[PDB]
Parts: sequence; structure tokens; C-alpha cells
Amino acid sequence: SNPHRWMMTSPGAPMVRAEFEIGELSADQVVVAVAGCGVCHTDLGYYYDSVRTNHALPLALGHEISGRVVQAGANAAQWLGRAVIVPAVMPCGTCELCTSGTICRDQVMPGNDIQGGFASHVVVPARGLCPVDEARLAAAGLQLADVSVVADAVTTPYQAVLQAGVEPGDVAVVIGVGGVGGYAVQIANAFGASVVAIDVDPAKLEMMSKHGAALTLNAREISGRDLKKAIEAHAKANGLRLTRWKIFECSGTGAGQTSAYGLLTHGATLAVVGFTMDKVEVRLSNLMAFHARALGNWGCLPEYYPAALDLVLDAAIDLASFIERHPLDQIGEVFAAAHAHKLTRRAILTP
Amino acid sequence: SNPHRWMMTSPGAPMVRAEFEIGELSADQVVVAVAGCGVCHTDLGYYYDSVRTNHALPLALGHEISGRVVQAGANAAQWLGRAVIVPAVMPCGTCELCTSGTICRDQVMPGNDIQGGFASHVVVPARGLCPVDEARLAAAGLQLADVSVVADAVTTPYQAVLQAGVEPGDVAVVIGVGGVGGYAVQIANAFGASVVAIDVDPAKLEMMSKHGAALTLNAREISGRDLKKAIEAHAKANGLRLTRWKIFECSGTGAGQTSAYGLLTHGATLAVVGFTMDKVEVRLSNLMAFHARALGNWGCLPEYYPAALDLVLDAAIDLASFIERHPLDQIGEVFAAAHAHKLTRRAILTP
Ligand SMILES: [Zn+2]
Ligand SMILES: [Zn+2]
Ligand SMILES: [Zn+2]
Ligand SMILES: [Zn+2]
Repeated sequence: SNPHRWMMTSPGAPMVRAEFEIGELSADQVVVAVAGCGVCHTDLGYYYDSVRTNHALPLALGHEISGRVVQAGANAAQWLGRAVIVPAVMPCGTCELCTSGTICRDQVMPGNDIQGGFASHVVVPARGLCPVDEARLAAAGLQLADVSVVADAVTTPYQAVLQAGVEPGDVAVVIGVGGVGGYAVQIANAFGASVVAIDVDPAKLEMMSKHGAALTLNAREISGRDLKKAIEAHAKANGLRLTRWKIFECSGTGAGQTSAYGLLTHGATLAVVGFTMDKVEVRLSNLMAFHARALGNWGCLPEYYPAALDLVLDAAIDLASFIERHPLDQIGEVFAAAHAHKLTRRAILTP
Repeated sequence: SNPHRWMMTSPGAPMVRAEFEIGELSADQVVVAVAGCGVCHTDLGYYYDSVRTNHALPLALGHEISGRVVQAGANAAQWLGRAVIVPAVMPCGTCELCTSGTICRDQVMPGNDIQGGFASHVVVPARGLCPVDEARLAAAGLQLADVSVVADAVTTPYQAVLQAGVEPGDVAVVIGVGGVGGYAVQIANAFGASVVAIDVDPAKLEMMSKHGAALTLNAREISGRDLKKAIEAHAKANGLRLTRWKIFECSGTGAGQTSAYGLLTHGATLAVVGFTMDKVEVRLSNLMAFHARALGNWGCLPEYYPAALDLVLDAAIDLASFIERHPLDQIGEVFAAAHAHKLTRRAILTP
């Protein structure tokens, strides 16, 4: 009857099942009954890399949540009974930076600032919730649990592609085609680009070959120079621009960043999507010679969640080949498998 | 009677005076009688760093030219007798990249692609010439020779400031306040920013204090952290934004680039204006945390030369405190003095 969460008591300690009572809600809170929560590099950071959470321990992680609003504060009652995706990052929506949001000084994330989605239920602010059309979901052969990874995994690269002005005629180049990079490929394709997938993993390439990558390049097989000349071949074959390439570093490695920076051409955009604390060695002045720009992406404004979901509902992109469902009570095994890079798809924990 | 040039026969060889005959011009060429040619880091690169020129030696350097059109091909005759600034870089204006220019694959520069302005006369294409209102020049206590440095030295940072969307309420921060950086300060001020001048040279700061720098910070005296906190003081004093700072790296050093990258704040723009082949160590992912962008500037579209000159004519910026006039036949002494960093202003060689 009572809900439960699986919490981190300490980084690397076994996750502990903990019942909790909802009680009275504040005016602008809802309870979502969790269908699914994605397992993210950000969660593994808290657990394995002991990254500080803003909420004190113990804390349930998980910030990629779909489910149903089953209880609501008086101001949020219009959410009752509706299928939703919770935004991974909720800007204050009231500060001058939100008025004019991704960097909002008062932005809040589940599984960091408040109790997360590795739970039967999660209490979240109602601001920025994305409704799911349940008819359209069912048609597409998708569970409500499946669209959990629209939060962050789809929306982060959606924001990055939109911000880079990816348009028909363009070559899009994405480095690191697991997780976020996989969706950068699918979305750049949907936006009208001819996409080049670059990864060290042949299986990832094979997969992206079937879902929007017009070209694949194994970065193990091929140094900086062959990389460029292979993409120009692709461009000239299909009558595509040889300038103004839209490059997305999605691996979040120094190796990927060196490799992406290496592929700058005249008027190109380099989108920095993958987070790492690693420093690279680059000559900043390459940006000058190419009259190029480097655009830093942080997450995704909630306002874009409906459009990203729309891509999924309409089969313009595919989630199903990129997700795998596990029991929430196997969170330990899944965390351990994701950390050892044993997972070939994004894990969704399901109560 | 015959014109003459001072040519580089070989990098580091004494410059040699060489008479030449103009002869018949092609349809779209003019002869400018040189009033003045600026002495640029780019010239010193050819001479001291043996950077390859596209024209074979011997070659007269100099690409920052003002003077009078005294002869013209039939298609260019409307230029005859007019005071001009020659663009430092002339895009083809006919390629699809110019149609839609700074990076144009067919772009031409005096003192690199064709004979330069260290000469009594220079034969240039008429495309992109900037007329000078001689009445307005005289009023402002300026020689026609003086506006030679509008080419590159003023226009390069004009392009960079325009491209960064520098607007009232903004804090502009320019690192390296000699030459191009000095004009980035003056132009950001004219555009409505409150400008912070950062340099290692106290005399440069003193100077910029008098010409658009609302604040000066000696980068010798003060590490990364005090730098930020001093600028926030300035911002809060005058009611200015603490985000979306417009940062211009104008020194073209790794030291300056590290220092500028270090000053990224939320929504900031980092303009890369100074060229160097030096590589820096930075975490590219700072661009993400700040939702920031890095914009590479190459030169300036000829179309902006009238607006930049307009700033000079109208006293909105000042050239006079930033120039020093020398005889063209002292090119050797001036090259040697600029290379040893003995010059406190931009040298203009005058026939
Ligand atoms: Zn995530
Ligand atoms: Zn806000
Ligand atoms: Zn120059
Ligand atoms: Zn062109």
C-alpha cells in the first residue's frame, strides 16, 4: 500500500528499500506513480564517483521519469490521472533568466535536489510536466515506461540539434553514438541533415546504420584525415554542403572532443553535448581560421519536451531498439552492469 | 616619377627599394597612391616567422592601406580621385559563400596574394574599397594616412563585437589591450557595453582607462578569482548584468586564452580574435555548465568598413593616441622595433 524508494545511503553502499508515506502535498506538487526511470551516467556519478547531491543522504537517484499523476496539491489538480514525462531539470520559470533557463541558478533536478524516480512514486513540482497522448503511445508499440528516457536522453540532444540550426543540405557529424549521441543522430536526421555516426564500437555503428546514420566511421580504424575525406565523399555523392557542418561531441571524453575539434571545417558548428571534467589540448584559433563556433549545451528547456516526444510517437525516431527494461529491485545489478559498460541499451527501472 | 615598393626578397634579408612601372591596368583594378600602411603582426610573421606568402618573392608586405585612387581600369573609373581605405581581405563576392565571406576560399589579401602597401603605389582590385569623407577626416584632426589602420586593426574587432551581440547592460571583457584589443575596448564601449580592460602592461591599461575602459585589471597582479570578483563589483556598482558577459581574447597568446576561458560566466560569449598556433589546456565542458559559446573571428567583411570609419570620424573611438607615423624608407628600423616590442602604438609607414 505505502510507496517505496531504493535509496543510496552512501556512495557504493548497497541500495536500501525504504517505505515512505506521502502525507499532505503542498499546493504545486504532484505524486507520479513511476512507470519507468532511466539509468543515467549522472546517477552512476553520484553512486560511483561520489558527486555531491544538493539533498542530504539517504537519496533515491533517477531523473528520467514517466508515469501517472495519482495525487495533486490544490494548484496542480488539472494533472490528476494524466500520463506524464517529468523534466530532468526544472528551471524556476520565475527568475529573469527563465523569463527571457537551462543555467537557471534556482533550477531543480529529481535524484539530486529532491527524492528521485528509483521508486514506486515520486513527489515533484508540477512545473514543466510533459503530457503523454496514451492512444499515440500504444499505436507505436511503446509502454508508458519506455518514454521515461525522453527526459534527458532524447531532450538533451534535441536541445543541442535545435540550437545548432541543423537544416536540410547540412552534414551532421556525431562523435559517440551511445545514449545521447544515438538520439543526436536520429534527431539531426529528422531535422533534415545527412548524418555521419563516428564511434570506436562497431556494434553501435551497425545499430545507428539502421536508425538515421547515412554513413558510419569506426574511429579505431581511421585517423583525423581519412575521417574528413570519407565525409566529403558522402557529401559529394548526395549533393550536400562541404562547409557549415554540424558536429556534436556526445561521448563526453577528451578522446571524442579532440576527434570532434579535429573535424572543424569552414563555418562549422561544434556542439558540446557530453560532459567530462577531462581537459583537452586544442588551438582555440582553429575557430578563427574556419570562422567556426563552439556551442555548450546544458540539458533542455521543458518547453521542447512535447516536440521531442512527438518525434517518438510519429516514428520519426525510434526508442525501442535503444532501451531495455529491468525490475527496480535489481537496481544494484543494473548500476554494476552499466558501470562495467556491460549494457548495450539504456536501462529503464520499472517498479 | 615611377612608383617604388620596399620588398622582402627573403625573410630577414634587408628590405630592398624597387621602382616598377604601372603600365595598362585590367578592367577592375585601381592604383592607390599610398597615404599610409599600418605595420601588422601579420607582416612580422612573413618577415620574422617566414610564414609562406601565396605570391612568390620578392614581395612588398603591408595590408592596412589608405590613399587616393590616381588611376583606374575602365570598369573602376568611378573610383578616380577618391580617398579610400583598401580592405585587408577582399572576398571573391561571387562564390556561394560570399553570395550568402570572411572564410571565402578565393579571398585575396595585399602583402600576401598581391604586391602590398609598403610602397608609393599599390594596384588592387576595386571590389570592397571604402570611401573616406575628406571634410569629416580633417575636422577630427586626422591625416588620410591615419585611417590606414581602420583596415584590420579597427575592422577585425568591429566584426567580433558586432558578431557577439554586444548590447547595453552588457559587461564586455577584453584580454590583451594592445592593437586590435584596444579597438575592441573602444568599439564595445561605443556599442553600449561597460568594458573591463585586462592586460599585463600597466601603461596599456592607463591608456585604455582614458578611451572606453570603465575598469582596468593588471593580469600580473591578480589570479583568475580576484579577476571575476573585481568585475562583479563594477557590474553591481553600475547596475549591469552578472551573466551573458562578452569576452574578447585579443592578445593571441595561450596565456590570454587560458585567462579569457577562465572568465566564462552563465550565458557568456567568448570571442576568439587574436591568432596564435599555441594550444591551450581547457575543459571544453565549461561551455556546457555556463551554457556558453566560443565565436571564432576572421577579419571583417568589407561591408562594415564604412560603419567602423564612421566611429572614427565621429570621435566615438580615437585612433590618434594609438598611431605613430614613420617614413616608409625606415621600414627595416620599424620592423626591428615592432618585433622587439619597442613600439607603444601602431606604426604607419608613409611614403
Ligand atoms: Zn540522465
Ligand atoms: Zn529561473
Ligand atoms: Zn593587419
Ligand atoms: Zn567568395
